[PDB]
Amino acid sequence: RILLNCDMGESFGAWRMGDDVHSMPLVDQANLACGFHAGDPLTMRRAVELAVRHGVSIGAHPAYPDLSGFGRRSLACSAEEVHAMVLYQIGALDAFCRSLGTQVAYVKPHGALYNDLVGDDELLRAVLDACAAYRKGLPLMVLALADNGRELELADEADVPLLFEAFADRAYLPDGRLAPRRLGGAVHHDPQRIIEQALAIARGEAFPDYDGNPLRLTADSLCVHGDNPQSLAVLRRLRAA
Amino acid sequence: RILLNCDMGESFGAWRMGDDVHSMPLVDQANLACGFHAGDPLTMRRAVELAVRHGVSIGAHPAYPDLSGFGRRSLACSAEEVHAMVLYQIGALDAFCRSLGTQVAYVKPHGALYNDLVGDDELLRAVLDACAAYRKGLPLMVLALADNGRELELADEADVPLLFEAFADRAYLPDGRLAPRRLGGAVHHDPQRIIEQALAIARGEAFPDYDGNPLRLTADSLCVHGDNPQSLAVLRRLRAA
Amino acid sequence: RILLNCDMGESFGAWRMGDDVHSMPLVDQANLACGFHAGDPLTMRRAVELAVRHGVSIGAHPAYPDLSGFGRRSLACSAEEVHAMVLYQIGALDAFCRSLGTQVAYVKPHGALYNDLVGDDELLRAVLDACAAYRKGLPLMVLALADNGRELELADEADVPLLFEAFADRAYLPDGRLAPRRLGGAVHHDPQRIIEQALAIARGEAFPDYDGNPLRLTADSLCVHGDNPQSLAVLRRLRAA
Amino acid sequence: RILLNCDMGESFGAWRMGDDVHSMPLVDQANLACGFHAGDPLTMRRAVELAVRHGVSIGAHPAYPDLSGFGRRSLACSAEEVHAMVLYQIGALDAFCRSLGTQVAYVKPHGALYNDLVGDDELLRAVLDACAAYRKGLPLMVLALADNGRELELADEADVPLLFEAFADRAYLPDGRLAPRRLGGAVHHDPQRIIEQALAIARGEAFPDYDGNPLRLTADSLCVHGDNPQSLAVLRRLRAA
Repeated sequence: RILLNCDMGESFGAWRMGDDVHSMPLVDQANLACGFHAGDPLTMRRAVELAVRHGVSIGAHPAYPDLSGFGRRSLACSAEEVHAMVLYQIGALDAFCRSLGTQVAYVKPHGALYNDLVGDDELLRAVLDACAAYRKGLPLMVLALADNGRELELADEADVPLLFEAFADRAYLPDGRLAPRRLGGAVHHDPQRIIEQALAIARGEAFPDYDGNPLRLTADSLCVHGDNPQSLAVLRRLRAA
Repeated sequence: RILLNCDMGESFGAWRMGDDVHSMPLVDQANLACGFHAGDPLTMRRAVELAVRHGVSIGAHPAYPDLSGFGRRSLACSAEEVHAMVLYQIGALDAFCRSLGTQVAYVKPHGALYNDLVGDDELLRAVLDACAAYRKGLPLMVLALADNGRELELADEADVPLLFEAFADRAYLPDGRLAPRRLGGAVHHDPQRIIEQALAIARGEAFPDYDGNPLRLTADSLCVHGDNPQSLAVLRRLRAA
Repeated sequence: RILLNCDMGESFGAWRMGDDVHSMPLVDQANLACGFHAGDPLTMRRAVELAVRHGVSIGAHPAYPDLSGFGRRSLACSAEEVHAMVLYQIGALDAFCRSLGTQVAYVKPHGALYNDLVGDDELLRAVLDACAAYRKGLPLMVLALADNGRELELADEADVPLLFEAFADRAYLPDGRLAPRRLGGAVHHDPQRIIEQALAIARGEAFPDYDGNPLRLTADSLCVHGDNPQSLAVLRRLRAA
Repeated sequence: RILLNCDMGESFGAWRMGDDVHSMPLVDQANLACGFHAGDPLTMRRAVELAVRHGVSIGAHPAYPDLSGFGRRSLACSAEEVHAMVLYQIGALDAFCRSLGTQVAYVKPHGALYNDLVGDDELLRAVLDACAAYRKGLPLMVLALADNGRELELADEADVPLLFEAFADRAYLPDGRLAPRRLGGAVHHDPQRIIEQALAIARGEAFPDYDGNPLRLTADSLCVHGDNPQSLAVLRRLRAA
C-alpha cells in the first residue's frame, strides 16, 4: 500500500549525513540531494549507485542554495529563480541516473522550499512547470492535507502528476502543516510515537497532532528521516505491514 | 572553414561578465558556464535562450568548484571527483537546452581544468569518460598542438570525438601550451596582433609565439574571449573569411 | 551637515561591481562587503586601501550568506545565526582595516538583512549585540523613519550608537519603508529625481514617495548606490551643499 | 614538555565533524576552522566557547576556499590571494575569541595549504606576513623536519615566532614530508602504532616512516586528528607523560 520515502545522499565533501547504507534497503523511494543544500557530485554518484543496487526509486530532492543552513531556511527567491534552480538540480542528478541505466522518477523539494510550496501558489506553479519542462509524466511530491484541492488544481493546469506525502517523525499543526523546526517537539524522538503516527497514516486513522488533538490523513508516500537517529533505529517498521 | 568559439554565460547573480548579447551573433559556438566557476541557474537559462535565438551551437563549459577564482586556479582533484563534477555540470546545462528544444553539442572544460588536461592523462581519461557516459557522440574540445597523438589515442579508447581548439587572443609558449595568466603578455590586448594570430591559424601559417618565434597550428575551432575587451571590439573578424 | 554613504567593495573574484575608484573620492562613508554577498578577501583588501587612500570612513557591510542573490533575498535565520555571521564579517573586514592603520567605524547591514531589521526586533537585538560584542562605541546604521522610537529604545538597551540613514535613489512607501526591489520604480533612474530627493532629505523637506505623495525625513547619512549607473553619473551632487 | 594539538570546530551547518566535546579536554591547543574548509560562524562561536571552557589555547586554522574538498586539495592561488584569505580568517575567528575575553594564540594552516608551505617559499612568506600584519608575536605552526633552516630564516625576516609540529597519526615519507592522503597507509589506524610514534617524537627517538625505516624528529607540538576515530579512542595518551 503506502510507500516509504527518505531523504538521502545528503553527505557533502568529508561530512557525513544520515546512514544511507542502512536506510536504503528499507525504503521504496530515495529523495537524493542535488548540491544546493547537500550532495556534492561524488556523493550524488554514490547515492545513485546505492539506490540502483537496492532497486529503490530515485527522486530529485532540490533545495534553495543554502549549504550552511542545510536548505531548511526560507529564501525569498523569485518564481523565475526557483524554476531554474529546480531544473538545474533535476538535470544534474539525472546525469548520474542515466549513466547507471535509470532515471529520476519523481521530484521532492527539500527543506524550506517544500514547506513554502504549501502556502505559495506562484512558487508551486514554478516548481510544477520545472517538472513538466524536464519530462512529461515526472511527478511532484507534495504535503498531504485534509483537502488537497489547491494542489490538484495547479497540478492539473501544468499536467504534472502529484504524490501526496505524509510524515512519520514530524509533529503536525492543527491546520495540516508541519510544526516548524525552530520550535521544540517538531521532530518525534519517541520511537513508539513514530510507529503509531506512521500506522495511523497507513490506515487512514486519526493520530495526535502537536497539541495531542486528533488529525486524519491519507497519503501515497510516508517520509522517515535518516537525520533523526531514533527514526533510524526504528526503521524496521517496514515489516509492520 | 574554422569555427569561432567564445566563453559565455559567465555572469553570476548580480555580477555581469563579458557581453554575451554582442558576442553571441558573431560566433558559431557558445561555451556556457555550469555554475562551478560562474553561471548560476538563471544566467544559464538566459545564455541558452540567447544561443538558441541566434542559431549557435551550445557547449558545456565545466570547471573546478572555485567561484572566487573564476575556475582559473588548478585544484588537485581525484579523477573520480573530476568525472562526477563534469557529469553534474553537463546534465545541469542540458536541462535548460532540452526545455528549449536543443541539446549540449560538445564539452569545453574551463580555466585551469582545460589546461590541466594537456599534461594529465588520468584527468583527460576521466573527462573523456564523463562525456561518453552522458551521450554517445558528444565531442570534447581540447588544445590543438603540433602533435595531438596522446589525445587522439585516449579519445579513441573512450570512443569520444575530439575538437581541436586554438586561441586568437592568448600567447603561446614554444612547447605548444598557452602562456599562464599569472604572467604579463599572456593575453593579447593589441587588436591587430589578435587578428593576425587568428588568420595565421585559419590558414595553417606560422605566427609569433610568446617570444616572437614562429609556431604553426591548424585547428577545428578558434577561441575569442568576451572577457577581453579588445578581443570584443575586434570580434568582427568573422567578416574576415 | 549630512554624510554621503555608498555600498562598495562588492566585486567578487573576476567579477566587477560598481565603480569604486570613481565613487570613493565623492563620499564620506564606504560600506564594504565582507564576503557573504560579495567582497572576497582580495577585493576587501583593495576596497580598504582605496578608502584609506581617500580619507573615507569604513563601515562593515554584512549580509546573509547568499552570493548568487547578492544578499538581497531574505533568509529565515535564527538570531543566534545572525549574531554570529555579523560578528564574523566585522572581524574579517577589521583585519584589513588594522593592517592599514585604521578600523571599522560603523556597521551597515546589506540587502534583505537591512530591511528585515526594520520589522524584526529579535534580529535587530541580535545585530545590535554583535556590534557591542565587537567594540564599545561601534555604531549601527539603520533606516531613518518619521518615528525611530523602536530603534532608539533597543539601541539604548544594547548601548550601541545609531546612525539614521536615508536613500537618494530608492522610492519610499507611504509607511516609511523602501519599495521592494521586486517591483518596478523601486530604484530612481531619473537623475533629477535623485538630486531632488537627496536635497529634500538634506533640508528636512517633503519629497514624493512611491505614489507621488509627500514624505518627510531627516537623516544623519544619505545612501547613493554605485550599482545604479545614473546615481553614479549624478554623484557630483556632493558639490550641491 | 610537548603540547597536544587537534583540528576542531570543523563541523559545518547541519553536518558534524570530529567529536570536539571529547577531544577538547584532552588537548593543549585547538586549531579552529575559519569558514573556508569548514566552521560556519555559529560552529566557530561554539568551538571557541568549548575551548574557553576547558582552558585550551586557540589557534586559527585557515584554509583554501574549498568546502566540498575540506581544504585538502591544493589550489594554485597567488601569494596575494593567500595573504588576504589568511588575514580574513584570522580576523573572523578572533572576533569570537575577543567576545569571550581571549584571543587567537597562534596560526596553523589546514589541509593542502599547510603542506604547500613546506615546499613554497613565496606562500610561506605570504602566510608569515599575514601573521605579522595581524598581531606582533602571533606564532605560525609549521611542519617539523630534521632541518628547519629554511623556515627559521623566513620567519626571522618576517619576525614571526615558529611552532614546530609533528604528527602522531600520519605516516612520514623518508624526506620528512607527510604521506599524501591520496594513497593508502597515509593515516595510522593502528592505535598502538599511533601511541608509539607519538612517544618516539615526545622523546626525540626514531620511529618507523612509511616504509618502516627509521626517522627522527623533535617538535614543540604534536597533532592528533579527531577526524580519525582510532586516534580519538586512543587520545588518553595525554596520561602517557
